[PDB]
Amino acid sequence: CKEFSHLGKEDFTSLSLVLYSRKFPSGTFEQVSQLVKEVVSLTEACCYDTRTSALSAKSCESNSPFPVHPGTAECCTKRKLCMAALKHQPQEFPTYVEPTNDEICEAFRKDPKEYANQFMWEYSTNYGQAPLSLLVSYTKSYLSMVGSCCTSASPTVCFLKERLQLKHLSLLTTLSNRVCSQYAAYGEKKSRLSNLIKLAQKVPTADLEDVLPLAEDITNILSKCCESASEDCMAKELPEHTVKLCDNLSTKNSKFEDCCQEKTAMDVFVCTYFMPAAQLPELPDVELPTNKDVCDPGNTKVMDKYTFELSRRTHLPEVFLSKVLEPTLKSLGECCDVEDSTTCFNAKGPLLKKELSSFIDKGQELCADYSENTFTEYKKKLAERLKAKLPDATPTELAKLVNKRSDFASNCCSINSPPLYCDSEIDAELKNI
Ligand SMILES: CCCCCCCC/C=C\CCCCCCCC(=O)O
Repeated sequence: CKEFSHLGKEDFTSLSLVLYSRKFPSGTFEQVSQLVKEVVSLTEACCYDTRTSALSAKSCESNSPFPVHPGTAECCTKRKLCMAALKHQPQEFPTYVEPTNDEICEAFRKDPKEYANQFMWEYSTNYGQAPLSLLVSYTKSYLSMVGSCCTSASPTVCFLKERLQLKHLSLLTTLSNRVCSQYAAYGEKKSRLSNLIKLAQKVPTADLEDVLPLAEDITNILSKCCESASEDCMAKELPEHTVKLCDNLSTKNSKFEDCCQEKTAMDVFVCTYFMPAAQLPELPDVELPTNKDVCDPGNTKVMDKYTFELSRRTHLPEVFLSKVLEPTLKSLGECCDVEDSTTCFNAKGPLLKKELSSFIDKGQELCADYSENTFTEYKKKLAERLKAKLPDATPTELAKLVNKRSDFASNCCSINSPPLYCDSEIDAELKNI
């Protein structure tokens, strides 16, 4: 109620559209607009579960106006406020594409309101994991640009200049959506390890000491800035993070040196982000940390050292590594709070080693040749491998397997593969062939 008054009607409604578009990434323009239509109608005539209930209720109605969370129609079976318990899944495959200047201005003069609403909805559903404060700030600035540029002396020049002034906020928002989505999908502890893994893969040359502080720092920034309703801090924190990146890795790797030479902190960050897993020196094998030092609740130095060492020695994608480390380390951890840890470790050790080895072997089998070749060249070697394992396979059957397996590998064998999507795709591929 307090916000509705201080913000007004139209503005409070704008905030809501962005707010609810983030919540229902899969929702349609119509549905989200409809839900917001009545959420305001509520606040207004209540500034009260008389309307709050009418909302949750009219939400289950088969073929309902409102957008639906996965599990809504399910747990609706009725309390009945299970809906608030349901967590929303991010959109990992953004499809937002900015129209041409003409497309923008024609749409804008014809219907200024719906053009801005369609934009706030589509931009927010696509990059809904970026901080609310940032989305609101970018979409308001963007609409202001559209507003002034389409009626300027020369829209073309206006747009060229104004988009340049907005590039920073623009890249910051999509970048923030990407890293915060990964953060929300994994949770703080796994995100931290995930980032430690990726840095290890990008610079196996470095020592644990060069990358750990960085995994720590990015993690601190995300837990602090990924969620803010009015004052964004991603812009305040990320630049100094690139300074740490360069201080520690600028001289440890040629490619990092080049990244660190770019014009802005944003460019340095993006550049390091897109950097793929480099060729690994292939050092000696590393045994699981089956020792009392992993029991330190105060530190994770041991778990971090193992994670780091495993990453710079095992040619496997981070989505795979992060996936198996969690259960593995948790299993080890079960030998901590017992009367005799040594006996527990000596028993669990041989078992975890085989399970890990099996997972790793299968994962490297699923991603074989992807990283070292161009997609096309990958597709070619992949077929040869399949041909050798399936001599009686018709060319059609081989084509289908090549298609399926190359689809999986393009989605889940890259350093920046989608966590949520791959988690389930990996489960399936593991019990394959
Ligand atoms: C989702 C990643 C799974 C990776 C498997 C590596 C081992 C993890 C350790 C313990 C969890 C158990 C899962 C394996 C099934 C066998 C059951 C058993 O532990 O006896």
